[PDB]
Amino acid sequence: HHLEVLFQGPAELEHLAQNISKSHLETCQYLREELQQITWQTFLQEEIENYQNKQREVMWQLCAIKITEAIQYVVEFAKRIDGFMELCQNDQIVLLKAGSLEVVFIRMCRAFDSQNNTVYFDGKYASPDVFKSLGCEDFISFVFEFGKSLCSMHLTEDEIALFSAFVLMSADRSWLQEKVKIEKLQQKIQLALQHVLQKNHREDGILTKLICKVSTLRALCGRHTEKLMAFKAIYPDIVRLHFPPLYKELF
Ligand SMILES: CC(C)CCC[C@@H](C)[C@H]1CC[C@H]2[C@@H]3CC=C4C[C@@H](O)CC[C@]4(C)[C@H]3CC[C@]12C
Repeated sequence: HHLEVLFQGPAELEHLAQNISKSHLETCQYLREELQQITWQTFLQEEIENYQNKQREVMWQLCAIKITEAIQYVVEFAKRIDGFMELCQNDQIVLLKAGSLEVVFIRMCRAFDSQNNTVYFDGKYASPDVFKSLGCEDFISFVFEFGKSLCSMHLTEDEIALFSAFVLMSADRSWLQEKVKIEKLQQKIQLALQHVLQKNHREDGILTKLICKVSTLRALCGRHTEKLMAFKAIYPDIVRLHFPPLYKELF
């Protein structure tokens, strides 16, 4: 009893860390190790040429399909975050609309080869050149730069899990009803994230460097929306008839 009391604090942090870490583990398609083992499998020059030969709307539709697949996993992750299912549906939707793609871009660092500037896409590791047909060179550059930036931190799976849960449970999203409840949940997550970070590298104070990225994510995801809207303006029927419904619902 007395021992249990002496441990209650750190125990709680560890319990929350382990819970989120498990949820992350169980909602990623591949193990970190599996992705790392195949970074050499880049697209062949002919394959790259084939993607570049695709028409803008074709490449867009493909990217939307693949993003949506990743988002599905993120939705499963969200469902497992304690507190998330207790929120009103309105807030669950607001949080997912804003944060699902943020988590996708965080998860990207696991499937990103920083040394070679490539990302796991459609079966193999893709350089920026693979995405030329989108007509979004600056955005693609931004994505890969973010990949490199986040990779530079050498985040563990648990760190990614907790950081993902942190940006998802953001109390400052527009239009939230239960801001105070969400804020309290995020605070608890931040403490567990800090707990997990200084367990590996008390060499620095990277928590702030991590939270610094929070702003970049928002900008990156903001750009994605802006571009999707411009694309939709030009190809309304492609979006209506050929884009994944979940993607349309979210964005
Ligand atoms: C204008 C928009 C649609 C262009 C988006 C193009 C690129 C950046 C998108 C298309 C498909 C996306 C990938 C789809 C699936 C995954 C698997 C997930 O476990 C980590 C992120 C990762 C690897 C995504 C990273 C970003 C990605 C490669």
